[PDB]
Order: sequence, then C-alpha cells, then structure tokens
Amino acid sequence: FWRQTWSGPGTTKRFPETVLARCVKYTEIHPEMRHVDCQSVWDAFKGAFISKHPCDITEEDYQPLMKLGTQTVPCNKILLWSRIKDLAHQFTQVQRDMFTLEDTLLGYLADDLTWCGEFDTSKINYQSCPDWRKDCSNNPVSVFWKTVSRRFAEAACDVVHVMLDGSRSKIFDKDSTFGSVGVHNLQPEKVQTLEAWVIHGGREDSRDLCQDPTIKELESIISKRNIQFSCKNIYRPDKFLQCVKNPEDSSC
Ligand SMILES: N=c1c2ncn3c2ncn1[C@@H]1O[C@H](COP(=O)(O)OP(=O)(O)OC[C@H]2O[C@@H]3[C@H](O)[C@H]2O)[C@@H](O)[C@H]1O
Repeated sequence: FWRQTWSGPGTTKRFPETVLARCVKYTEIHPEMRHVDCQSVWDAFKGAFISKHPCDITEEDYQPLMKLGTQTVPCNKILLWSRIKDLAHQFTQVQRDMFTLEDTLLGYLADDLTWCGEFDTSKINYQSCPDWRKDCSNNPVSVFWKTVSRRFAEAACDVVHVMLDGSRSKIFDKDSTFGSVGVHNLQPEKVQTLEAWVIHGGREDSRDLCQDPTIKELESIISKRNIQFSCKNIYRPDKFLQCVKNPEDSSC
C-alpha cells in the first residue's frame, strides 16, 4: 500500500457499471444509436484489455468495440480540440453547431475515466495503471484515444475547425494527439480547409497569436498536405460564448 506497481492512477471506481450506464443513457437520447446492445458494447470494451499485459495493448484489441460503436457524424461540422475541453464542450452544447469526439458514443463512454487490467488474471487494477511517460505508451487508455481520434479525423470533410489553448508555451504541440494523429489523418481528397481558433487566456488587449512560431509550423505542415490553413484569435472567450447564445446582443 506504500508502493504501487505502476506510476499512473488506478482504474476509476465502479468502472464497469459506469460504462454500462453511460451507454444506456447515450442510446436513450440519440435515435441513430437507439438499437445498440449495451451489454455487447461492454463485453467488447472489456475484451480489449482484460487478461492482457497493460504495456502490450494494440489498436487491433479495440476493433470489436470500434465495429459495435460504428456511427456517422456530419462530416462538415467537426470540431477538433487540444487542451481546452471545457470551452469546446460549452460551445457545442448551445445549439449543436459542431460535434467533438465526446459527442460520439465511444468518446462519451470513456471521457474522464482511467482503466487497466493484468496479464493472466481477469481482474481490473483499481490500485495503479501505467503512466504514458514513465512506464509505457502502449497502455489501455492511450491506445484507445489514439484509435478513436484517428477514425474521427478520417471522417472529416469540407472546413474542419480546431480549438487551441493560447495560454500554453506550445500553442500547437507536435507531440499532442492533435499534432501527432489528427493533423496526419485528415484526408486531403475530402478536406478543403483547417481553421484554427486560438483561445486567449489573458487580459483583454493582447498579441496576434496567429503569428506564433508554432502556428506558422502548423500552417506549413497542413499546406504541404494540399489542405488550406486559416487562423482566428478569440480574445475574450466569455464574450464569444455569450454571442453564440445571444447573437442579437449589440456588443457582438
Ligand atoms: N476526453 C479525453 C480524456 N478524458 C480524460 N483523459 C482524456 N484523454 C483524452 N480524451 C480525448 O482524447 C483527445 C486526445 O487526448 P490528448 O490531447 O492526448 O490528451 P492529454 O492532454 O495528453 O491527456 C490525456 C490524459 O487525460 C485523460 C486520460 O486519462 C489521460 O491519458 C482529447 O483532445 C480528448 O478529445
């Protein structure tokens, strides 16, 4: 109890009951998924990582789950995001202008959770789970988010939007899942433009962050894939959200 196996937090308490109840809820609300069998979804999710070493997980381990969670989303309304979850979710909640990964069945099931098992027993590990940095990259949580993020980016078309945190020292981070998976899995045959919205964390009057070194790097990577790049500053995110709710406001 004074020294755990792995360096990451253990599985979320009641993980199996939580995933099953989220599936039931999502399928009650979204009519395109109203026929999914949630017991079958749980069995497939559990099959990906139970009795498997938690540093030896592959994208193939998640394929039965991917197949059951098959879902179409409007290809021209996708919002990617990195390190700014709260604003992305508050925005799409107003009137469903765009869709993030947590708007899909699989993203909704896993958001805010942690899970892992152990080799050659069928027990869930509630005490610790591998850290991506210290222990291993090929862990149950990291491999899941890479697999679903690649499929979501592959689905996009027309104009795709990305929200970025302009308070971080790498506004665009090549090492983030957006930078290592999303940028490279947009399909140039389908996607016309990537538009970044750089969210300010600061005061009021501040710099044009669309000139930031890392934003110029993103522009060069995307342009060399034969996709156009656009960038917009959101100086005051509080005012932005208000204008989405109430656009007749004079101040907009
Ligand atoms: N919803 C979550 C989530 N909820 C909790 N976590 C999530 N990871 C990814 N996702 C989604 O995957 C995307 C890719 O994640 P990444 O940017 O690598 O998370 P990072 O900012 O690198 O952080 C990933 C970490 O945050 C925990 C995971 O346990 C853990 O692995 C996120 O933008 C988000 O859409």
